[PDB]
Amino acid sequence: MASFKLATDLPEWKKLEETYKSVGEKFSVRDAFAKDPKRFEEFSWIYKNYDDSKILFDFSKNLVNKEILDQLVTLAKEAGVEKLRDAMFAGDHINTTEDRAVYHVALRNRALRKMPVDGKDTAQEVDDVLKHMKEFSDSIRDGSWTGYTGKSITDVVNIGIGGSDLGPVMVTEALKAYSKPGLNVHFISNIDGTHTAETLKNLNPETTLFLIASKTFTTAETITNATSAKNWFLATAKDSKHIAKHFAALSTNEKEVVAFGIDAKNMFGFESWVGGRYSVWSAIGLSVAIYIGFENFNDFLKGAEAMDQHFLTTPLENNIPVIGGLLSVWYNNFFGAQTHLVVPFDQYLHRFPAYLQQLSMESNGKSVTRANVFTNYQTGTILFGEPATNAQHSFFQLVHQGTKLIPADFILAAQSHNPIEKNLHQRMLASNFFAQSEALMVGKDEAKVKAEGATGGLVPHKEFSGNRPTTSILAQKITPATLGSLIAYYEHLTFTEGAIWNINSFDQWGVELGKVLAKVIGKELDDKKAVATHDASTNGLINQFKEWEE
Amino acid sequence: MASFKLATDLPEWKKLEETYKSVGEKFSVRDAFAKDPKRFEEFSWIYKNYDDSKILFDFSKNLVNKEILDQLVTLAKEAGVEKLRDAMFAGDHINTTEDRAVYHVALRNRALRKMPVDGKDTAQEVDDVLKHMKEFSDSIRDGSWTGYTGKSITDVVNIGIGGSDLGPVMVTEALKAYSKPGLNVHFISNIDGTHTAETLKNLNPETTLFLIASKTFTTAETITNATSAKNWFLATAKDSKHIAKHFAALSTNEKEVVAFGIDAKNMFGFESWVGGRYSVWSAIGLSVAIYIGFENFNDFLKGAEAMDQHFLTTPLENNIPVIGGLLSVWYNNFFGAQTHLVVPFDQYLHRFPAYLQQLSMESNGKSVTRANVFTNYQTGTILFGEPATNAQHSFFQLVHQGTKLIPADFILAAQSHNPIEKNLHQRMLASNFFAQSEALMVGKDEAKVKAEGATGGLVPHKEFSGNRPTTSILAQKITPATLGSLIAYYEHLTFTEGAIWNINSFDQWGVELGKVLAKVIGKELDDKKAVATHDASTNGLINQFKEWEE
Ligand SMILES: O=C(O)[C@@H](O)[C@H](O)[C@H](O)COP(=O)(O)O
Ligand SMILES: O=C(O)[C@@H](O)[C@H](O)[C@H](O)COP(=O)(O)O
Ligand SMILES: Oc1cccc2nccnc12
Ligand SMILES: Oc1cccc2nccnc12
Repeated sequence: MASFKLATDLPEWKKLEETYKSVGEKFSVRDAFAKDPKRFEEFSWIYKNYDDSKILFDFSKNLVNKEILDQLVTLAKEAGVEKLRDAMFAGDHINTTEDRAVYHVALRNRALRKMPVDGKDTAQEVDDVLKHMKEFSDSIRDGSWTGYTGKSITDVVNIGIGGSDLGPVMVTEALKAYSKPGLNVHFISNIDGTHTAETLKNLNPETTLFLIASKTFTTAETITNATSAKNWFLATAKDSKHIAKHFAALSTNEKEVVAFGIDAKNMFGFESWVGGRYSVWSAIGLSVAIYIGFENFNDFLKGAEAMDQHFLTTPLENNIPVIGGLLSVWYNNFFGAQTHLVVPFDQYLHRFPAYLQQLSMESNGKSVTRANVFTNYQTGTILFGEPATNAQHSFFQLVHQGTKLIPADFILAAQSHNPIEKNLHQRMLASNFFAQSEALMVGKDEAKVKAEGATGGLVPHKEFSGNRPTTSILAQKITPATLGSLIAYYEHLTFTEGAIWNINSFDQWGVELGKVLAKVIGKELDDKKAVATHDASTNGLINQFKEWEE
Repeated sequence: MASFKLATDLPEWKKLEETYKSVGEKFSVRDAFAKDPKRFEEFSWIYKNYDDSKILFDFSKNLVNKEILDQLVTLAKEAGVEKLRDAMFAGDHINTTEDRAVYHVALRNRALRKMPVDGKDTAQEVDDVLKHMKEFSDSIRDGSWTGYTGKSITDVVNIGIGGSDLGPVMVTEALKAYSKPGLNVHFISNIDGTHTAETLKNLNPETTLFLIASKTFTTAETITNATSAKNWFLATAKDSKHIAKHFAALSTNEKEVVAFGIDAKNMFGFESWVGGRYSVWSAIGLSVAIYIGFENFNDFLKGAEAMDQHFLTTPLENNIPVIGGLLSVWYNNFFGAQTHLVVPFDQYLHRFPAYLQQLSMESNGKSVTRANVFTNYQTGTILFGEPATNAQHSFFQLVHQGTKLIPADFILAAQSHNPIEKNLHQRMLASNFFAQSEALMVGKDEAKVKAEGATGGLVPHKEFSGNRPTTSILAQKITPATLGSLIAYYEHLTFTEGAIWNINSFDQWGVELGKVLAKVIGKELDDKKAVATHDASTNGLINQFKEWEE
């Protein structure tokens, strides 16, 4: 049960409202640096990973100072962020609406700490699945696992959707430098038949392995796609006895896996307390272990584990994911900014914003608190992004000169996996990282526009307000361990937001509804008869579709 | 000059604020359908393309009725949307801050109407470039254009960024069903050296053609990338005389093209009045013509041309892109919704939201009007999206149950290019399209949650408010012509927004700034000496980078 009903019941909330009016709304970052020669030192933190690599989190270009941050920390104390966090790590059923533990942190428990659910340690059970993943992925990679004609596997196709898709997509893209020629990964997720047809068109059934990724193993899109892949395989392989060399399952539901025709020996299990958007650390990450090797996957887990330990053991005022979450609340609930931009200065990380968009919005897009009352304030932000430098040429126009405050996170690795031309491209990339956050802060006033040659009516069009906030995250290199720590940072930032708003960050009743909505209309699409069973728009759309379909 | 200073000066603006308070804020779409048996007919429009194919635009699930729409149309009349539109089509220099015409509509003038800039018809100049594009792309596709060892071209690499990249990416993806096996397109855009290394890793210099896409032909990323591609080519080909068979340019700057070493015969030109985010219709679309054939590219242009004629000749109250733009203003400026979601129920269109994000946000992310005064109201929205059905499993949670109004456009084709399993996947895809917009409108109230079995505190967590607006766009098929009309719809929706806000939708002084910001810091990264020439954050980030770089 909750210790308070609404975030607005916390006494510091109205104090933050007063501080916003007096100090926050018109905050000058330029003035803040001028007033405080140690501002960069005070509002940046170096995170040290388990492997002694480092990530610099620089929050000093945000609309924040000592007073504001101190009050946000007080708000986090009043909200019981630490109590709820400790309950999560203790295995308590803090997913109240589904009565489930929330234990993705147990998936990366490589230290084998005691981490119990329902009073029973999970460490060995998690480790045993990882050992199965290591054995299987090693056998795919070294060629000892062969297809039905005796050939080594060359292509691995993950079939799944949502949390069973986007992690595998984003992480294999992000860590692609660690892959090897001749062993490729592909993804089928959309029910749109295009996804099946285009992905399989050049693949060989003899050398293709399918992973059917589904927590429930009942999702309509995934089972339908999996059946289509089975039909494609059997069109060449003919006999269903060959399925055991080409189909594995990543799931919690052994009975449904076996009923689908997959061998239980080829099932990689996980538990109900793994949320889909928190699941790439589990068996769902098997495509990652195959693509880059289990040891790299394990280093990825250990990076998450190190960030978990930072989040668990650090006082709030120096707790990096807490600080990021507090700033999000500040912008969302006091400035009224509805969005959060994440920009990787890194092409491999091109799907990182989409992954965070699921993690963040599906967790915190809620309107009811843990006291089971409706909110009277804003909850989850709309998260979006694209990689830089491309984004600088497109929607950065609005970030710089529009009418909306868009808090932004910029991410750069100091070292490239592809340092071509003795790092000529990498130095250019880096210079854009520094210069863009600098310009968003400093702006360009009327006098400077005039000095640069504009006169008359042109002048205001070329001005920049400045005081547009950024967070800069500088890693040494995007290794598996670094990426593990970066995802976990956003996981625990998301945790902090939800704890302050007092929402359940771990259910998703809108996604659960979506998975049962379509069946009724699907049955109506089995013929060409006009329908009148819905509202007039739904009827009109269905009936126009029936006139235009094949 | 401008006929008014600020949108809030238009008399209908304050009338719309009164209407918002009295009927808009608490608008019930359910009640609207119950009140009006003809609502679907009244708020849906069938667009007929030049080839007699059709697209249904259904706006009837929006928070709009006859009263509201009539007032928005009155606002558009007061704002002179029609006058500014007619000036655009007349070739007038409505891009006031750069003193340029805005004439992407002239690029798709396949009818060869008189369309003059500076009093000189552009029709034949545009047509001549298209003839060159047809001749060249035909020769690549039929194999008569051979590489320096006499082999036909198998791979075409577009090198460009922003407007010189995202159109080619999005459109070749969207129309991929029209490509041919053995002729593939690739894209290098990011300055990040990863993009060059990964794209070229498996390509053969003897069978690869490069298109250097750059309006100015001076952009830092593009020229640096083009030089790297030239170095890659010459590492195998050795002799620079061989560049003339492997490098072409898409540009307005012949002098810079020739100085780079590309022959003028291999230049495909366009004019200053083509904005990058409106440029895929020009020479910049050459990769599209090569990938799917010039005739398909021409049908794509003719679909845009037909939507141009709809926009130009239709009274405002039935003008489809105007209606979409008026609804955007209604949500942005009266409800205060900061975002606009676009969801293609179509895997080929997976990059369509990213393309629209550039088109929309770079056009309308402005704070100064055509009267050269600062706005006191919201301008450009934040546009985002991912394909369905994937999005239904992720951030649709927030769309359904969060605290933010997110106006959404759903797009579906009635016929698939990949109708596998006798359209089994396609019927499922379609049922999700209908059911999601239905559910966002109808919601699920307390009584229904209780009837479905929830009790006590669980009940509010499973409720859905409904009255969450959607626009449904149902095409017959995503053909080249249909895609042309769809992009042009969003171009002219974007036009309508900017005309009401009285901003210049056609400059981009923030992305122009970005292209000059990085050079100063780039010079500082030539050594490892600590820097103190910036604010303390920029200094600290640079100095930490110097310590951590290779
Ligand atoms: O976040 C979620 O819960 C969803 O995106 C699920 O991951 C998606 O619906 C797939 O569910 P399952 O893994 O049970 O097939
Ligand atoms: O929208 C824009 O103007 C930018 O995205 C440009 O397209 C980008 O900067 C590339 O410019 P250019 O085509 O001159 O190389
Ligand atoms: O039924 C199918 C299953 C898999 C792939 C396919 N590709 C083209 C056509 N049908 C297909
Ligand atoms: O300098 C280069 C140019 C192009 C491709 C490259 N790939 C790897 C390493 N260097 C490269």
